[PDB]
Amino acid sequence: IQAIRKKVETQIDDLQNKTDEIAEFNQAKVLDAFQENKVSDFHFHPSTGYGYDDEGRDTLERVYATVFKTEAALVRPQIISGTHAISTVLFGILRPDDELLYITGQPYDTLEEIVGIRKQGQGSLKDFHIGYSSVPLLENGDVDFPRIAKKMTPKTKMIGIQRSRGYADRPSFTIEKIKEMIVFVKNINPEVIVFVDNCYGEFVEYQEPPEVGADIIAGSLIKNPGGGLAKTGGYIAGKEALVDLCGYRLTTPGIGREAGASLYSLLEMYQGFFLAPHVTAQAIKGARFTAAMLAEFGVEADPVWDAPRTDLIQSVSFHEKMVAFAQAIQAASPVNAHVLPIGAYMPGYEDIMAAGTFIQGASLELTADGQLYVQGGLTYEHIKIAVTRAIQKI
Amino acid sequence: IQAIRKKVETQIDDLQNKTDEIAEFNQAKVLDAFQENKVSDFHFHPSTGYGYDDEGRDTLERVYATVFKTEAALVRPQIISGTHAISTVLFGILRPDDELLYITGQPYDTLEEIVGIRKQGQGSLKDFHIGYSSVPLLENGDVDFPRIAKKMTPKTKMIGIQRSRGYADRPSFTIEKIKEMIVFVKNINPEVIVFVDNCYGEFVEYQEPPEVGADIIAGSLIKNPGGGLAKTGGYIAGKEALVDLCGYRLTTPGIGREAGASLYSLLEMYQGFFLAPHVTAQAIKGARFTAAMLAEFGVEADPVWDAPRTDLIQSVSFHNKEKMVAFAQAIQAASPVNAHVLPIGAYMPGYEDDVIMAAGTFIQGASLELTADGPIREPYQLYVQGGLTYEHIKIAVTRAIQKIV
Amino acid sequence: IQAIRKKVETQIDDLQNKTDEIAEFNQAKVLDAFQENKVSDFHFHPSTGYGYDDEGRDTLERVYATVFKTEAALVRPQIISGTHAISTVLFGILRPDDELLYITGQPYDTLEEIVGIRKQGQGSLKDFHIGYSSVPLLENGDVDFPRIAKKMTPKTKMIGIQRSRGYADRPSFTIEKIKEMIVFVKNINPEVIVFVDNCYGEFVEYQEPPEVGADIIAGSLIKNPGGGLAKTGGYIAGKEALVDLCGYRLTTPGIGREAGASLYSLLEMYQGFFLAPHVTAQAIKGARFTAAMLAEFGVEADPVWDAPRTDLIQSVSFHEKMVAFAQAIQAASPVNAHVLPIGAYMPGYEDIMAAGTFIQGASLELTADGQLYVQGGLTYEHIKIAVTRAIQKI
Amino acid sequence: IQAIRKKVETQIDDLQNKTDEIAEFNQAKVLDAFQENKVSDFHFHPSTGYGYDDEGRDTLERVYATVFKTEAALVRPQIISGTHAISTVLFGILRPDDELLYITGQPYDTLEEIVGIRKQGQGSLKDFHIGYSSVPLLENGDVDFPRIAKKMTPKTKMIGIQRSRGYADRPSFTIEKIKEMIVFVKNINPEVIVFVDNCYGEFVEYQEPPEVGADIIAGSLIKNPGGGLAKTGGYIAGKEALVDLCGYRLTTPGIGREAGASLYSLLEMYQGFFLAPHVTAQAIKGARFTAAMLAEFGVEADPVWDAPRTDLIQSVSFHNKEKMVAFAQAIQAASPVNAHVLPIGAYMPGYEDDVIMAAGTFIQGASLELTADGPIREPYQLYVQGGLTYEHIKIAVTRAIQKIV
Repeated sequence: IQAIRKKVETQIDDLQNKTDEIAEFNQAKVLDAFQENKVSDFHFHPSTGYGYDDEGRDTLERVYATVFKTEAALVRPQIISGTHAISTVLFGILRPDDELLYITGQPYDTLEEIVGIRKQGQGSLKDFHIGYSSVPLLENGDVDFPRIAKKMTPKTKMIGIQRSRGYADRPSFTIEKIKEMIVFVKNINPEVIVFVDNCYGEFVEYQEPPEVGADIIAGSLIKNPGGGLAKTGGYIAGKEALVDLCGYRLTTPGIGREAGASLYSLLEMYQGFFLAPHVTAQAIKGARFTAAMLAEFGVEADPVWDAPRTDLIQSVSFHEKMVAFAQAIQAASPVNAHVLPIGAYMPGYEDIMAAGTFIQGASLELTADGQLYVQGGLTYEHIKIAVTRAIQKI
Repeated sequence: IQAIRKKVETQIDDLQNKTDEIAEFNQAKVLDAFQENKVSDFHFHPSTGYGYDDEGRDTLERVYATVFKTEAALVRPQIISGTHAISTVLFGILRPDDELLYITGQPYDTLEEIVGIRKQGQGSLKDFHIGYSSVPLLENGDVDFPRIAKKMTPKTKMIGIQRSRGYADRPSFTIEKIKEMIVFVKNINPEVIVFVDNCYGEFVEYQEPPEVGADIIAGSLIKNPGGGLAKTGGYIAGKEALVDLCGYRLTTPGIGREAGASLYSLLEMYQGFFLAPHVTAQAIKGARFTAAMLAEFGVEADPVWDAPRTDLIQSVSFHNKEKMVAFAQAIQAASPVNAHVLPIGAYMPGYEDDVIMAAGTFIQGASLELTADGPIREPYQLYVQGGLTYEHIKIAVTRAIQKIV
Repeated sequence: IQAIRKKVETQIDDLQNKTDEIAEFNQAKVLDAFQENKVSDFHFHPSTGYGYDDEGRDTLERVYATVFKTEAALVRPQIISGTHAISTVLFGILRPDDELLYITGQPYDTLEEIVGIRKQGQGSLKDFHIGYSSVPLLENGDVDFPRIAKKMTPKTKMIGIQRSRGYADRPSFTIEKIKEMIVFVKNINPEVIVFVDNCYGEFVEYQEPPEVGADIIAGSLIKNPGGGLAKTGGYIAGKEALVDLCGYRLTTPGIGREAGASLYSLLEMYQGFFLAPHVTAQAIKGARFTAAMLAEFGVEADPVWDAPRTDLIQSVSFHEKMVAFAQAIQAASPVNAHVLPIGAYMPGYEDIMAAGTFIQGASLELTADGQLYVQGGLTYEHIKIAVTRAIQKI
Repeated sequence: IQAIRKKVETQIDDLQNKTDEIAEFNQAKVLDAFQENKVSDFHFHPSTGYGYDDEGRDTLERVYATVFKTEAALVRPQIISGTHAISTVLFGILRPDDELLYITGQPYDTLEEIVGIRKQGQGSLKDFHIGYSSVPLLENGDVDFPRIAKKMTPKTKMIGIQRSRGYADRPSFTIEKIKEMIVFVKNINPEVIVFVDNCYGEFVEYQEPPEVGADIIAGSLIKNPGGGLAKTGGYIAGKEALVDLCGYRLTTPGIGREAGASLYSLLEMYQGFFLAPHVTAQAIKGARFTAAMLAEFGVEADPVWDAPRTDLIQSVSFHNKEKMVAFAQAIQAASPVNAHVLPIGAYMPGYEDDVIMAAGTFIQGASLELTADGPIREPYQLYVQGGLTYEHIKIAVTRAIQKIV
């Protein structure tokens, strides 16, 4: 009903305005990154073959490095997903006898395969004699500092930090919480490399992990940083020598990041990055609206409408009952709205994905998969319409 | 200053909210047009060669027709600009001895060569013995209804209506005003064809001209309906019989709109149209912000922040050349592309005065993106409009003000 | 059988070598056109929006103008076919009360609609008070000079000449024959504009029509000049003022040829044009092979294996009997070889098209439509394989 | 002179005909692989995002697998060069404590950093405790069979075979020679994996290495199999189990080859592969023409015009720096792109001597197109090879000869 919406929208308005203040601040950050890097229409021209001397590619990378406050970045179609970006960081820096310690609990399913927990013999970190372990989180979702200290050894080269919750039933970690865990691990071993899986958190806060001490980060271009325009990809941002090592893994030793034809992907990647702060804000404002609206009809939601926000994720715990709502999201989507989803094989996961989008699997666009994790939306308007209609079914 | 912004943003907030209500209504309209036409990822596939049976292309046109409430539409990368879409409408429908009557005064100057009022032998309406004349507007900007009646004759096949003011010193015409003039010309001749140049007006109001009686409309995809994503293009929407004639002009007679490969443009056109209501709202909210901000520093704004809105146009008159040029430059300096390439007064072919143009955009000449331009002459009126995000506009305009205040 | 092929290939070899001499000469013509125009990788960059100052587009046009020996050219995706290019020439130059006289008989069907013979009221030349008539050919296929003289009036602004036969049962006109008719009409009225529909004839001979006196020519990019790489389009080449008039028709008066975004079509158009002489040669050598092979099994063919060649067209008069051969060509094609064609609606024609190609409707690729008109083939090898298999069925 | 050309072209004509017989056989092989896999225009459609269930991509790979007579293949724009395809094969299959043995002598220098013989800590085979060594060739260029037997051990998981000579002073290895060495290593260990770097050898002979026993091969799409149309890419073909491991290395473990959007590259890859046998023949016929022409003017050619051919490589040794540099320049001057940008001896990272490179091509670094390069030092050997048409090669080489004779 309209009445409820006037009530709910009035209620969340001061928090929507704060989100718009962050949006403006992050629009300026990015706008100034383009200015500092002298972005020109010349930087959108395609490169072919080996891709040597592609200034457009190099300049996009420098723009990302400036926004994320890192010395360098790798932003390319050659990186095919968020997972491939993350995996490029792990094999790029880790060597036989090194250990990787995930301090934020067990990471999202697909990493289980990359590290070697599942799918042994396929070229995982274990297959190359690189160790891995994770530190379970406490009952309330905080990290376990004394156990973290106990599991760091002289062979611990890297500390992994997953910012966003994914499907975990724990809260996503805010920048401040990440800073706290970074100060802790660096106190114990100042030479340990801190890596943050940053997916879904780009532009949600004023800061990103490198400025609070992360050495290297990675993420997906079909989420926040793509602005809904990047057709594929991932990014890596961090210290120069670490990005160089990622590049030798992405291509080959000797060559590295100097090669890789950009083809026709530059314009959209630049434009998308420029739009990212604003589109991320739409997703966050829609998340708050969704959280608030679902709460009105009794549905459990997490984070609640007035909770701190660090990423795009919004869960809505029905705990079948949800079927009419996830399918309802697809039905309020622009693409394949008539193709009602169901449970099926999702490559890299052992276990109803609403994905009526312009780009296959992109999730900065309105999506719903599950307690349905209902995130994204390129416009605040689309999210309000879709959620209002989905609720009006359930 | 941030304090002045606090005042202006709170002052204009009720109207920014009204704009967002329109954006949601227009987002739903488009979202439901996609769903009615069963848009699938199958419709983004490229076509090569002749482009026959390109379902993606034909579906996009049906989506446009549904949103605009017309029987048909022609939306193609082959239409190279808004002007090319309008000219296609004019030559597609008009034949020797027919007369076209523009009732909203003299149209934007590039239609001059198309109708035959400037240059000779280039293949204008005059070269093909098609007549043209415009009815001047009354001193306050309203149409002159008695003269409209006087100038309509049995040879009048088409009535032209330019919605947006462009550079003309007159208010843009709201849907309500456009409905008024449609009712008037239809009462004189129910079979006269009414055409509305709809550029910059798309999604600014709840309605478009066809639903208030317009027979056919045209526009540019590098403005409102492109959503900032369309790289080129134009659209034509209206009665099927008329759209078919437009198609024979755009390609050739016989074949018409059945032909035309889409190549790689479908995705951006669909996505751009879906984002159009929202992006248009950003442009409108930034215009109101520019109008209210500039008024606080004693600079004349037209339209004023609380005026009704039907298109994206927004000007500020500085009455000082140095301030106009510095503001324009400051807009370029606050744009994402070529921000380091500051404009100056340049010679424009055909005009006696220099023009200044801030256009640091992703797409060349695209105007749903933030731009600033105007002729260097009294009253030193700069058109500061467009913007893909309300954020970019606020940042750019706040900085531009800091340069000249 | 292999034996027959050794016999037939030996027989046509001196004529295949002559075709390769023309190919080399035309490869040099084009190579030197690129050199004279300083073609650089900079000329392949995409333009967006209005397309103003697109040097890549302008340079491609100048390269075509140099190859065809004309002052200027219009080569763009904005021209959607050979017919649209031809029609742009007719409406571009003709005005009310002018007459167009086709001296090579009735042109290909679709032009009937453009001129106004069929489809009246759709914006044809007649609808804009431009007259048209054609001069029938003599029983043997030669033009009728005394009748041509009789039908030229003081209102005749343009003389149309269709080089290729199309579906007509007459021979295609060689450059020499075209020169003869040009000298004749210019003797009668030196101010008459000569226009040649040049489709299928590009690079088949040492010369093109402008060098023998044609004022303006037009053709299709999905035939000879595209090299099999152009995804769509047409071209117009001729005197500067005439090309300017074509441009005002293609876009609008005032603007003209200075506008029209190139998007991603430049690289393929350049590369295709560079490959055109060589690919055209493959098509001609395959035509000769086909003509020779069909004659071995008694099938009437025209032109015969040893006839003069001016275009890619090869007819093979069975006069049902042909069904197993046109469908046989599709079945020896790389794309949709399993989709056996049949008779159906061909937009712009009132009356079994084999079109298993990379580009929809492209005919520099091996195609067969009908007396089956069997032309094209991007490689001489493909044509030999396809024809040998098609014959082995019939 | 035209007279010398008359002599050379008639002299080499029987062999040019042999090359064309191979081209027709190879054109039929590919044409039948398209037909076996039911290639439709549906397979050229772009995929975005994750690229899951991209039938166009999966079908192209099946087409490659059919042509190469392997169980599977990986052909992707994500493979950025031939070197990247080979490295993907090496890291995809090798694990700590395994040893790779190159039996055709020291491979092309960029594999040095990949195996760990140059540079440290970049993530080479050595950094992951994978062993490597090469068996030098006998003085005449044949492989050293006794040493091959000696160096193979229980740790030897893979045998490397570089078909093309590259810049090495030794003949390229024909399919027949490659079969000989495969039989030899398989007789020592039937389970040893045989890998063949197949670059420049595609469609030059009737067979490829897998059908003579090679377990897996790799190459570059900007060489032979690209047909001059592929803008970037690499391919890997071989046993399914091995191709799967390569896929996990190229993307990530678990996911592997199921992921990777094709974007806009499918059409050119299919069309390029279809044209590959024919374009390769142009390159081979031009090489023979260059070899015979240069021999007539007293310039040493290697290979000679009547030598067997297994790859596109062709060199001419001038024994004079000025002639080598002028010839190379003349090749640039006779190329379609950047013909006005003449090369000179340049510094190449890692090498002590200057290198000269004529590369006026449509695609950057593409070598199925006509190029000319070599180190500036005795015996002043220039590699003049590739060419999309036999016509371009004849024109360019005839002109280059006129500059130095």
